[PDB]
Amino acid sequence: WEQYRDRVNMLQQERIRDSPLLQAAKENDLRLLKILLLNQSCDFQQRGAVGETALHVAALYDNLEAATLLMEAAPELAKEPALCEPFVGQTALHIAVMNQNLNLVRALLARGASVSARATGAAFRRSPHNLIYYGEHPLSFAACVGSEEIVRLLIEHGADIRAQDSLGNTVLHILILQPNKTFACQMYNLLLSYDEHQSLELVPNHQGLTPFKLAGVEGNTVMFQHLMQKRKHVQWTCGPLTSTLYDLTEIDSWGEELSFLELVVSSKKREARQILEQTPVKELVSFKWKKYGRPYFCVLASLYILYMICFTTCCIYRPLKLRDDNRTDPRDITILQQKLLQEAYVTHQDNIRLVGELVTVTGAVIILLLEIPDIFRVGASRYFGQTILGGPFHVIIITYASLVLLTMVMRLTNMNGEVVPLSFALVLGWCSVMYFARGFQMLGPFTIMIQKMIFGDLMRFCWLMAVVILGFASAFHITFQTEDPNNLGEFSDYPTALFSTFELFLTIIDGPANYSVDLPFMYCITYAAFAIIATLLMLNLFIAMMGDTHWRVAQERDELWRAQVVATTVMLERKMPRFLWPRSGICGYEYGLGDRWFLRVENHHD
Amino acid sequence: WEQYRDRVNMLQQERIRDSPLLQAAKENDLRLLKILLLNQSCDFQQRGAVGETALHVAALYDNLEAATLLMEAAPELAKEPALCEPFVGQTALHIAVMNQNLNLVRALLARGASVSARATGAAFRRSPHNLIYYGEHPLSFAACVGSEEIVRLLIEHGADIRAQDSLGNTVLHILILQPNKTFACQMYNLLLSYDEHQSLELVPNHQGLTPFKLAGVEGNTVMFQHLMQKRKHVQWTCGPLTSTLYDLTEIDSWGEELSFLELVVSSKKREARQILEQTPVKELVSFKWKKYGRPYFCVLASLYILYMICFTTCCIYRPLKLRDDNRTDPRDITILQQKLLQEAYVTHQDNIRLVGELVTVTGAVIILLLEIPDIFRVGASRYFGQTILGGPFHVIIITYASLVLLTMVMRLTNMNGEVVPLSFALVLGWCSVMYFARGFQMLGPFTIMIQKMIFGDLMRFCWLMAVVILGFASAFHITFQTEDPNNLGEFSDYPTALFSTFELFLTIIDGPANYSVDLPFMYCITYAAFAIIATLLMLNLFIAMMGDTHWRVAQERDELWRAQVVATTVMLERKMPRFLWPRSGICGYEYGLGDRWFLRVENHHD
Repeated sequence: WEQYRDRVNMLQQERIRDSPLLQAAKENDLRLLKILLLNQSCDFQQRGAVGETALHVAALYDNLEAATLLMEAAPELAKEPALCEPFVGQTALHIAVMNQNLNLVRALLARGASVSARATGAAFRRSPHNLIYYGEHPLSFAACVGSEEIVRLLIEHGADIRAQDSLGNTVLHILILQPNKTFACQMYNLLLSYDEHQSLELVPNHQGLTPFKLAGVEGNTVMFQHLMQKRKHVQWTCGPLTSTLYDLTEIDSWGEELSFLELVVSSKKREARQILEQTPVKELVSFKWKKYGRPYFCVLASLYILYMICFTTCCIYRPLKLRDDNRTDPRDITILQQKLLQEAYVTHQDNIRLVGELVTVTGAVIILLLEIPDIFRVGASRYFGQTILGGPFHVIIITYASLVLLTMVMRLTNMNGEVVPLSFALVLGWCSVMYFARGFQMLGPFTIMIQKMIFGDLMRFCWLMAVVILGFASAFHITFQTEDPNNLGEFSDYPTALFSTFELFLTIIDGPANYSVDLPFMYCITYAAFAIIATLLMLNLFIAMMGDTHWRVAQERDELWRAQVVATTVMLERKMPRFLWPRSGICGYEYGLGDRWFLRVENHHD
Repeated sequence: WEQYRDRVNMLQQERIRDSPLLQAAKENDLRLLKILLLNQSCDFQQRGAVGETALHVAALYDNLEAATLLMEAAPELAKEPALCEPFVGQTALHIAVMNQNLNLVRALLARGASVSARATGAAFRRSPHNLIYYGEHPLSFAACVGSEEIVRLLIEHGADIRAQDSLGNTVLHILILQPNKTFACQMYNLLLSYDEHQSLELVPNHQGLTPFKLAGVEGNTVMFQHLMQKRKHVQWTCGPLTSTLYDLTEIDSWGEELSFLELVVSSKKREARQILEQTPVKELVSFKWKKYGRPYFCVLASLYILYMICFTTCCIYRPLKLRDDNRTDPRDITILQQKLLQEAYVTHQDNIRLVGELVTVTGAVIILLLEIPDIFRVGASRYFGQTILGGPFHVIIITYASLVLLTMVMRLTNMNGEVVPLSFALVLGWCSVMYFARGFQMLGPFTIMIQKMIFGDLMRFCWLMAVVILGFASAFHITFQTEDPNNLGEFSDYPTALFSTFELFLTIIDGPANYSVDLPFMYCITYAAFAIIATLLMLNLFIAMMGDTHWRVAQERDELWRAQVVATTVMLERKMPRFLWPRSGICGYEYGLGDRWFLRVENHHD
């Protein structure tokens, strides 16, 4: 894993220093190389621990002259890769081009090594174990290290540009994946300069992503504006303001089932939610949200609110009747029970309840057919994970629909205890209305601040809170086991002691003090300790830390809501029919440009 | 102490100005020195108040010509130290080298004073009274003042480097203790340049610290990185990333009973918790914590949680029986008493309680044998002081174990009132579960946030709060001494008035308002004053004060938890057996480097 690389690197260094040829290639001592290399006793074809040649060692430590002597000693020697597990296809050309040694690449290609060497090594993988992902080809290595002249020399000697390595990446896919994008613009332009006849910008991965879509997924906004310098047309400039015409061929993506915007808004990266703020995308999703996204989202919110008002008033009236058996036990105070299904629906008002039951079952099943293909369309961690797609809202919507269908099963089969899934369904369903709060600037950042504090501060407070409740509830229950439960009914046995200590943590119920009887002194001492620790400190320390993280996380949740309205926009027009959602953008067929469906913006630059 | 130095300095200045020779050496008047010292009536061997020579006075005020004039008049004055209490061995060479007077040191060593002068004076001590700790030798003075050429002159005239003063420090120990580390790197290299055959880097103090260990203790991260430049080996570089090989001979410290990391994490200094974030230490303690520290810490947390669930369960079920005597006193609610040991264990369920009581007794004694050698291993203020080592958690763990054994003594000897050590043991034991919250990023900084508010803001609020409770409880008790206790049972006598005013401070219990009777008006007036002052202002000012403290202290508790996980890691593998904890790092014996047990890192610098 991580110590296997350490072990194989130490074996590599040990096999370098044990061999005289490999250590002499490392040390760049030319005369001792001449002494051991003029004799025929030494073996030119000699492996290291990773299967490396001594030429790989000489290219590893920037030894130009040692590489020239082992090249003139054997001209076949450059055409040999390492053949062990970390470097399955690494050649001396790859090591020579990663170090940006021009004369070594010149002499090594003069000897005639393959430029199409395809290194299927574990170190050259897109993995968290590896520090870089520079490629599996020498041209990908040359572009990712940032050298123009070595790229031109590699194109001059073979090395076709359309070379797809593992995970489907070409060199244009993998220029975007690198950081430090200052020199990557000119490298992208240089590699598009030799692309002269399908184009190279449209080849997909094994994931299926376009380099445009890979720039959208990875959040590389510098490559995104570099791609939109070449996908825009400036219509006119009139003094301080200009009008220009962007192309929505690759952003809107009509014919493709996996659109660009869905791959942007459902990425695992911390960025790519700031690429929605860029000049082609911001105006498009603003027009798409204000023209159609906000009115259909508001009428969907109103329909869901009216449906769950109907479900709530369908919960308020229930088939409840008087208990047939009288109560023979004190402390038992139930007077009504759930009546049977044979006596449930006989009146007109029970028929008005029954049609509301049919409405809420129909609503639950159309929720399930809306959501379960969305569960199966993406990953399960991809659907329930991000708050951008409303993942916690998705799982409570799924839980609410399953609890309503469980209530349907319990009603028809006449099982008692319907109040427990009805109350769970009421809480989770009315908290599912909070999903529709993202469409408003007033309610959206507030709602995701609530969910992000639920994930961050609420759990970390509730662990230590449950620690304090467990300890002080154990003390409160063992202070009154010797005492009368009829004077203080709280802390009578351990579950109500735990619940009572939980309520006195939050200062909800009153402090237990029956002043007409003699309470224990140790209850006063440990209640003073509980009041200093829990009520005085822990609640106010919770307020202090959540304000302290509120002022830090406020900007992040503002831009998170700004990405969330885009995710809400592109969640629609996939589920809704296309006669509700016309194709956004100015159509180019009416003006003779060839059905590319452009979008015009006007900006004031002076 | 501090005014004794003022007194001896004023006596020194008075004895300078009273003597004509000392004042003439101070004033640098050469001619008046020639008339006074050409005559034989004056005394060359003449003391000040601190036993100083007039040559010491001439060296004190950078008087070169006067000092050389007393050299040519009397050459024996250079070989003479001050012999009084603040300067027991200070010579003219020490004063000459602290002022960086090169020609004065040249002339004074040309006359032949000792370079091995060893000043056992109170001013040259590592003490808070003294401003600097420059040494007790002239070469330590030359190193700490930062002059290369006087160091080379002192090596040129005697003055071996291996000279240990009081506290066992050599020169390389004492370069690290100085601030302003810009010039101390080249001074360190210059003093290692003449170290050519045990090495000078390995001589300890009287405390036993290595200079590497002294840099680890003092938090001198500049000297730490300078030392790790010279104990590392760069294995290779390949383009943007390089792999290098640090040595863990002095960091891991196998054979030594006082390890480097324990001396780092258990220091009194505010820094050296930032020296754990350096390049060889961060990867080592991260591998040590993720590979072994987190799983055994999690299973220790689970074992402690299950043990104290067992202890809580043995607390809930107790040998309790009905009272033999009936209640002849109202306000008394005691219905049960704890039964005798002869009748305590006769059922099956009492045997299940008894085996769990044996489990918690053996748990308490293995807590005591784990903790009491850790109390005796370090200082008692060292063990219970820092929150890095979990000192408050250590003292509440000690108190919990002693209370459980006290409960064992009270159970066997049948003393009443077991609810007092059982309730304190339950509260302190379940709050000792918070010690295991430091192993998680979600719970650790929150837990030490709680302890830092307990030490800082809770005590400073509770002093002023207990002042308000005392005053308003005195007012509330003297507003209702003339009134009926049966209508308001609170404020009946003074302890329940104090407790009731304590609860009304925290807004836990309701405001005392019996609306069916005529309450006094002055209770309403002083309750309005109490509600404005305590409930409205003081509680919310406590919220505001810990918010204002939290935004300043959040970064400090982040790095405090980052040091705390290292202290948790190195607390383990000393207590746990070595078959649970293998030796961390890449072993050098398998690769022929001489069992130095290195550690390899790979870093991306470009």
